Amino acid sequence: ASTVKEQLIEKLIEDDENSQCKITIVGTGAVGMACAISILLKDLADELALVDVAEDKLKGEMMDLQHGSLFFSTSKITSGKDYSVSANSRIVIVTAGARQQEGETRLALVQRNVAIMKSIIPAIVHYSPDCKILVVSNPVDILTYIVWKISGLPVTRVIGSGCNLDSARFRYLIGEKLGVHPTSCHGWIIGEHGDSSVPLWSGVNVAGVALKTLDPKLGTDSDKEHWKNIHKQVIQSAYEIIKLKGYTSWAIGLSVMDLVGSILKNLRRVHPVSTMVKGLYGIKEELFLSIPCVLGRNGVSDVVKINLNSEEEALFKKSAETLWNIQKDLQFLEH
Amino acid sequence: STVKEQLIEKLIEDDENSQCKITIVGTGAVGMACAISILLKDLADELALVDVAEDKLKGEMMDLQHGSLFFSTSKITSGKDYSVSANSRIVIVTAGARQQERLALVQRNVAIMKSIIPAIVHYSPDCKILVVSNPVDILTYIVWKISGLPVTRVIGSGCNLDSARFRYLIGEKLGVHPTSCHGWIIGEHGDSSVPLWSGVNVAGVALKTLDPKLGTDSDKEHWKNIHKQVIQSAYEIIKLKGYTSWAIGLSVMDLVGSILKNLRRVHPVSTMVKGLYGIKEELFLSIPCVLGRNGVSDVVKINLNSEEEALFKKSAETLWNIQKDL
Amino acid sequence: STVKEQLIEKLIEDDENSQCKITIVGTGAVGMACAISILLKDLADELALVDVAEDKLKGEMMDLQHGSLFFSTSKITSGKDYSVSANSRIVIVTAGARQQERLALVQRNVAIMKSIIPAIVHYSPDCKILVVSNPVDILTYIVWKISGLPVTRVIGSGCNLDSARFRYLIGEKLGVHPTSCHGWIIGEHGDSSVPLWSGVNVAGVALKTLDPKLGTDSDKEHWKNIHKQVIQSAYEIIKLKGYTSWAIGLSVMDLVGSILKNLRRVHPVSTMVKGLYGIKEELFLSIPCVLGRNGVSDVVKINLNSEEEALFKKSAETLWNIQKDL
Amino acid sequence: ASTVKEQLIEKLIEDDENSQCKITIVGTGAVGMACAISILLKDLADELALVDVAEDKLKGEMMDLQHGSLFFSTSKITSGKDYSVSANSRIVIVTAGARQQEGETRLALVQRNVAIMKSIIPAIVHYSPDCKILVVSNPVDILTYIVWKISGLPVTRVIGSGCNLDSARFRYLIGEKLGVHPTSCHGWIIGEHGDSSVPLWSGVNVAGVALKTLDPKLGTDSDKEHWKNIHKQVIQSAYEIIKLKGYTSWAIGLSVMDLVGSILKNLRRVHPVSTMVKGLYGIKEELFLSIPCVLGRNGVSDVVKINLNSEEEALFKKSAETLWNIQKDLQFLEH
Ligand SMILES: NC(=O)c1ccc[n+]([C@@H]2O[C@H](COP(=O)([O-])OP(=O)(O)OC[C@H]3O[C@@H](n4cnc5c(N)ncnc54)[C@H](O)[C@@H]3O)[C@@H](O)[C@H]2O)c1
Ligand SMILES: NC(=O)c1ccc[n+]([C@@H]2O[C@H](COP(=O)([O-])OP(=O)(O)OC[C@H]3O[C@@H](n4cnc5c(N)ncnc54)[C@H](O)[C@@H]3O)[C@@H](O)[C@H]2O)c1
Ligand SMILES: NC(=O)c1ccc[n+]([C@@H]2O[C@H](COP(=O)([O-])OP(=O)(O)OC[C@H]3O[C@@H](n4cnc5c(N)ncnc54)[C@H](O)[C@@H]3O)[C@@H](O)[C@H]2O)c1
Ligand SMILES: NC(=O)c1ccc[n+]([C@@H]2O[C@H](COP(=O)([O-])OP(=O)(O)OC[C@H]3O[C@@H](n4cnc5c(N)ncnc54)[C@H](O)[C@@H]3O)[C@@H](O)[C@H]2O)c1
Ligand SMILES: CCNC(=O)C(=O)O
Ligand SMILES: CCNC(=O)C(=O)O
Ligand SMILES: CCNC(=O)C(=O)O
Ligand SMILES: CCNC(=O)C(=O)O
Repeated sequence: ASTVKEQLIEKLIEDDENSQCKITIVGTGAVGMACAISILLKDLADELALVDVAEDKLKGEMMDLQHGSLFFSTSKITSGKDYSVSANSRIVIVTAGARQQEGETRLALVQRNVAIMKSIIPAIVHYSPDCKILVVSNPVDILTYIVWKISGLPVTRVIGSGCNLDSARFRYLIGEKLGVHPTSCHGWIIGEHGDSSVPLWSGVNVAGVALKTLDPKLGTDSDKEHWKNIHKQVIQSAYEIIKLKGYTSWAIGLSVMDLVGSILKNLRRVHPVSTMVKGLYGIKEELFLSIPCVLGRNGVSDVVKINLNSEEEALFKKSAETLWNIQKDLQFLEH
Repeated sequence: STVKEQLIEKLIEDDENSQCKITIVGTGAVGMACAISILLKDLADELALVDVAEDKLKGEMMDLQHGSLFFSTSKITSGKDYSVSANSRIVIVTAGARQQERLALVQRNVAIMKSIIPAIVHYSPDCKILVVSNPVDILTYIVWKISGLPVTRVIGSGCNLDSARFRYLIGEKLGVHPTSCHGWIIGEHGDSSVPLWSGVNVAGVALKTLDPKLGTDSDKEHWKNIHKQVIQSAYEIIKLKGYTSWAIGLSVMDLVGSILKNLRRVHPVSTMVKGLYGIKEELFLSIPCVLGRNGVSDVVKINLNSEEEALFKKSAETLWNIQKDL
Repeated sequence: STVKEQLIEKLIEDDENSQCKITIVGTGAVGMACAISILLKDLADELALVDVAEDKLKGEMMDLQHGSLFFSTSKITSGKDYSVSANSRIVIVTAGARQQERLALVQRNVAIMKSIIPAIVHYSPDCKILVVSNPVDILTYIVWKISGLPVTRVIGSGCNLDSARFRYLIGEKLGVHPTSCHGWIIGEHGDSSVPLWSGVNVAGVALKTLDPKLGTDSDKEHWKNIHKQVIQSAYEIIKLKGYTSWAIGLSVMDLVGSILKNLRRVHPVSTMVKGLYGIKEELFLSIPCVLGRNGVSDVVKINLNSEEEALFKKSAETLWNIQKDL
Repeated sequence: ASTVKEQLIEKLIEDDENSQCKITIVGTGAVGMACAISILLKDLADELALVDVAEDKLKGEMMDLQHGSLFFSTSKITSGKDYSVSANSRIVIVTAGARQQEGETRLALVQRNVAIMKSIIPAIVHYSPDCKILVVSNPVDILTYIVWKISGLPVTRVIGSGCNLDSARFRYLIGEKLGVHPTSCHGWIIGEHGDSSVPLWSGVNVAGVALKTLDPKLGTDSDKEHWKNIHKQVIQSAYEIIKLKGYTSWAIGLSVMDLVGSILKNLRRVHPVSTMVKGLYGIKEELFLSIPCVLGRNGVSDVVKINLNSEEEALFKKSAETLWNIQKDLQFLEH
């Protein structure tokens, strides 16, 4: 009855601070905050927690987000170097690490980001046992495997951002060619995210009309329309953005926001994300690559068995062998 | 081997543990107004509908499900048995007969609460119950005593809608969006609602500061008719259209959002006010409460002035004497 | 001096040039289902309602305006005179009697179009007209000839809703969200709709690839009953609830979004198909069109197979012979 | 009948490329793209055009946004150094320039950003004559004046982002103190954006309850609750974010997104933005400061006459004199 808060507000219950739709982002770099602002403007999280080892930059990014509290609906934004703020997250998004491509890349950086996951995954899983881990850092297909091993979590709950973006890039350029919104051009990229992704031209379609129906040479070099160069631009428009601005952040953030929605809302949408493919498309080793997956509140609940044709399945398996030896290429350093 | 078997390899058994479920009880005008508003704001992972009119309930539910491709709610269910309402975070009660705040009809809707509230709480023990049916301040009290739940988790839609009307009419008079015109209606949802001209303001400027007879009959601008309209707009609508659906659906959707997202926003909703403004009995009336994931976590203590407190305490007793008649 | 005069200094005269206005004609079940769906997706700066039922029209409009504080549309207006519909970018026609695709009732709704479409186009010369009333493929043609507008700017809601049902039922059978199950219904909105099992697919996998008798009576899985349901779901709903409102409102809101935001998405909507699939006369039927800020800017040329083309051309003639009867 | 597009799509009309809700952002730095991603995830624009003089960074930021096309609804994203892409914008957002505070700041940077506006405003106004210009670059109250003079546009159509963010910061910290969502704490900052802003404690309230009603010493030093230090933190939490992360981007972007919504949707909401205040609160010179303004499709249609008390009006007028001489401090360099 002396202070303003006491005079104006009668507390009836002690407020809960155990959110029930909570998101932690680990790594508040370009990709991390792109994820953050996108998750915030779509109101996909009750509480958003941020983790990083740059204690100063982490505190600054969090305050900047907080000062926008009036303009979105996430009611609690927190941060800290100790993973206790991670506690009881529905989804933990891992964005930490150096910037690099996949497949053909220097092991020093591949191993550096592997070291980062060894540091964080044990804690992340301790404080959020029932969470799904959504791996974004690159090489994404390899770190998702690494995380899954360290975490000891079910394979269904450890997911790589994979080719969700690749397919979005794919659908954007198809749309430009045809003059149609990407939401209406349908086309799938699978396998490795980045340099050696596999386009499945058999399925590229509009309104159910296979495009290779209209152009039997779609995706071959013989094609006089040069549709295959779309796939090469899918791959290299990424490289080009890095050249021109130095990194990629905006589209991946939207891609993560796409996946986070499907998981939390339990939509059971199909997305090309990285899951473990042993026992699928003739794969007999334990490795992670992108295939079409049904995504729900429990992570990957089902997967789609696209019947790959001989050319597609060959590249898929080649890429699978690539990652396999690189997964083997970290084990031999961790003697 | 089926298409599904050949197309889709099951990896885990999909859960029916909806982490953000909502049930609406009574799929009438107000019920499905709430339903569609909740659906287009993606505030629920699962939406369950319950009614005694089996045929209407199934038609409503199917009509909603056919629109699944245009919203994000993944599961819509219906049923006369309250098992389908299990594990809702919020149950919105809109069942009843169209009414106001004669007693034959008040008991008619009290009969309904006595038969639904037990099964509702049984299947969703941690839920919040948002009472919309009228008399809302009465039935919220009835529902609370039936449920045996904490007082902070039974909430009447109350004067959220009253205040939304109050601000719309203040906005038209001033030429400003209702969001930027602030004003409060508390007490009864209905004919004895209490306007707080004390705090009616734009940009922090108390309006009565600029016209000190604001809200009196003396007033030359006659702002007190905006309150008369707050009350008579509802009656007018009911004469012209037959009922009220859209605004109250929106008001419910507003409250549901503060609760589920635990925003801790202040809304004028019906809670039990024993201990405030010299209220000595157990009755529910709208006052400014802080809404979060547990319902009312805090209430605001507005120091009602000479005349405001009078009608609030009158508004209060009107109800208390309607309640005691069993 | 008033509160407004003392509070607010006018700097310019506020314009009534709504740059994103929408009119709904016919504030019935379907009319106001469209209305609330448009309002909660913030697709219109101004929403205008027109009807012959003055009293209902004013009650509906007021009930919407009282919710102004919960959505972003700044102005809601009504009126029996079509002047209030002036300068809409889209006019959605939902007026008429509940019907199907007897002729006494078809002429009944044609009587309506003849009396509204002239005033509509007069006041909104650059608008798109989205026809929802049934028979939709018929009335879209009627409206087009009355309006004198380009064919690309008169559009029937058509089989957007049909296809949304098609995908919902394919999704329940497979356990996948309707957005990820792709399938197309074209031709008549109603009983003679044509399913294109050719292109029904998930993740690009043609479903008939996995079960080559997909969509036949021979089929052991009996997928052809999902199409029967697409048609009979509507009838079922009408028997149980009395009418259909929510899904079609959502489908209209989907189309309105592609148009206003000029997204160039492909929807199966009713356009005039003279020249395609050997259609020789002027009739409207649903096929995949690209929707943008001018309505239909492009149409997709699906090479209908042996049997599909047959029923589409049959579906087509059914209508042409209903039209010629004045 | 040979190519896929010809075979699959029959063009009936030539597609329009004259958007009718278009936004140009000038300056694709931290603030510019924060604005961009926020405008995109709220679907406030049919078309979004980007302008900058860093041709490479501009091209990269635009492609990155484009690759997310599948996840939002803005159907055309464009960029270019030539202001023809600005053409027929409803709103042009100016985010270009060096980073600096207001009032007490080095003239070399104030003049540098003044030079930038001289370069762009003539073109911007040539290609979008009926547009509103929303000025974000700092010092914001001075550049908004500068822009308005150069543009020759009506005063109602040239708006500074001003204290919309300041008030959001203000409402966020009030909310923390009281444990209430900022949307429900109401409190206004006006005048200079940044170092010398004026808090109006007379109006700070919850549910219509003035807080100084409950604490007559609210906002004085004598206050045992030290509510005034909230205002000092409003001011210096900005400084602190710059120290910790190097700049501010996220909250201002959300603040601009707030204002863009009110303008395009013609909401007629009241926001504290910078308009020209000559003839208001005793001001007799031509200068720009933030007061509560009604914002609609035509810019500032009305303004609110808060009756400032003697202490408030004194600081408002002092700050007004500050900007006045600095507006005079650029004229004497532009001999
Ligand atoms: N999957 C995709 O499609 C995709 C797309 C773009 C980028 N990425 C990638 O993911 C990463 C992010 O790129 P950025 O541009 O955001 O990087 P960035 O340099 O901007 O910073 C990311 C953060 O990682 C943090 N970090 C390092 N060790 C940590 C630890 N032990 N705990 C917590 N945080 C730690 C750093 O402090 C740093 O702030 C890169 O590997 C990049 O290649 C992937
Ligand atoms: N608080 C407010 O601001 C506000 C505003 C408007 C209306 N309302 C009111 O709330 C209610 C809704 O009115 P309506 O317009 O929806 O009426 P309505 O007749 O259209 O439908 C209400 C439904 O309740 C159902 N019902 C009755 N007993 C039931 C039971 N035991 N279990 C399940 N369902 C049952 C009926 O089958 C009916 O469909 C009325 O009491 C009305 O006065 C309140
Ligand atoms: N295309 C589809 O997918 C689809 C789906 C469902 C229903 N519909 C249909 O569209 C219409 C809507 O049905 P409802 O359920 O809305 O019926 P309803 O009776 O509830 O209301 C329709 C309104 O039209 C009005 N009206 C009649 N003549 C008018 C005129 N000259 N000017 C203005 N208003 C006029 C009436 O006053 C009435 O309120 C029906 O024809 C129905 O069959 C189409
Ligand atoms: N009003 C507020 O509340 C507020 C808040 C934060 C920052 N800001 C400010 O606004 C600016 C943006 O800060 P940043 O962090 O985004 O800067 P930044 O360094 O990230 O880059 C902004 C862009 O300005 C561009 N530019 C320079 N000359 C140009 C010209 N002639 N035409 C087009 N573009 C040109 C540059 O190329 C640069 O990319 C700074 O002045 C900063 O202080 C204001
Ligand atoms: C740097 C690795 N990431 C990419 O190449 C991408 O943006 O897809
Ligand atoms: C049934 C009574 N309802 C009302 O008065 C209202 O809609 O506010
Ligand atoms: C009035 C007929 N309507 C329908 O069949 C439908 O709703 O699809
Ligand atoms: C650098 C100038 N801008 C600020 O201080 C702010 O973020 O308000």
